[PDB]
Amino acid sequence: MKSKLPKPVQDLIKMIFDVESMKKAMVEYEIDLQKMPLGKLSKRQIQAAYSILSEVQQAVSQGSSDSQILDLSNRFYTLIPHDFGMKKPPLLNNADSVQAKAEMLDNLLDIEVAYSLLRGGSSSKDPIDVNYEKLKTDIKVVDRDSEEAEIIRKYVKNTHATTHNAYDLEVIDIFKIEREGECQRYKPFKQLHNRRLLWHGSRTTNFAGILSQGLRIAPPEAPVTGYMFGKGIYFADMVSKSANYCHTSQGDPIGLILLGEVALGNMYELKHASHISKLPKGKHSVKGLGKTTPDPSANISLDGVDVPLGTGISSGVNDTSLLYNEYIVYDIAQVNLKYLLKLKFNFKTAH
Ligand SMILES: Oc1nc(-c2ccc(C(F)(F)F)cc2)nc2c1CSCC2
Repeated sequence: MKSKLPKPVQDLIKMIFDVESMKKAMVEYEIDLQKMPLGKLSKRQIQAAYSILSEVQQAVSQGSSDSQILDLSNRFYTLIPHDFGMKKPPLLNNADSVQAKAEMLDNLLDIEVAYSLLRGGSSSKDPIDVNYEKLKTDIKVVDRDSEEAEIIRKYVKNTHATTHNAYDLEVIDIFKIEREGECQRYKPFKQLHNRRLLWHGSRTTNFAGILSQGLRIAPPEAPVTGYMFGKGIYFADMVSKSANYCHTSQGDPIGLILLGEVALGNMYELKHASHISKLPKGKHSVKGLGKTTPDPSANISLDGVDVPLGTGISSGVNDTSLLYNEYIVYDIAQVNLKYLLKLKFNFKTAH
């Protein structure tokens, strides 16, 4: 039965559930699709690989022998078979190598979730309607000329800096999203002070799982050292910072970005990386202090939530490894997803 969903909603389902995009990502990661096809991927496979990366991180830091490190590296590549052609598999003997593999396993996890979702379940109704229902998310189109659309376009326009200006962002569609059960889950944290409407950028191959299971934290098996501020949910107050996580190109210039209401409370303000396991007593989030911050005078309050749509101005900071701020929560319930944007990247050089 022909779908009654708006074309921009239909086209979003087609995007996030594309199997060719999924396989394209695995190939980019240099995974052997003969030994490890899409359907062979398991949660237990990725969790076991995470455990080996933590074993590697421990081995390196506890002064293990090169043979022990190589054996561990070989175990990883046995579990997630890669195809390097003439090249040899990169030795997982340093922290950078494990951060690369942790990032990959993060992205593979959502690909497993998308494909398992897509292949699972049940006829006589459009497969787009079937797949919209699987997301357990109400996806509404926000009108181009609405007040909220004007606020979101101002947020994108003003929070787009010159350092990242190797592209221009063009907002194609704005979706008002609400995941089944997320409001009730967030209610205890709706109480907390310092709630902000922040950005979360991710690969398009990650949004089926993001809409289905929400924004998650890396599992306990994952190395805490494989993430800058530990295993939490990362956000940005400047669209350009998050837009760099959209993994777009000349070939595919369309990305997906999120606007989430994040209950931050007391922020553990830091200038340099910290591998947070447990947050300090009295703190509810981390604020990675950046050199540039949106103008605090220009802050707006859409639905009681602070929208830091201020134009990029310099902050006090001074001794920091961050150009732009970042916010991190360590409870998946501290996030309430509000909007999903479909962005066009108009790539061009600028000096
Ligand atoms: O907006 C952002 N998104 C992500 C982000 C992208 C992909 C993934 C995943 F590993 F693929 F699940 C996780 C987090 N990270 C950051 C920011 C803005 S603050 C800097 C870090």
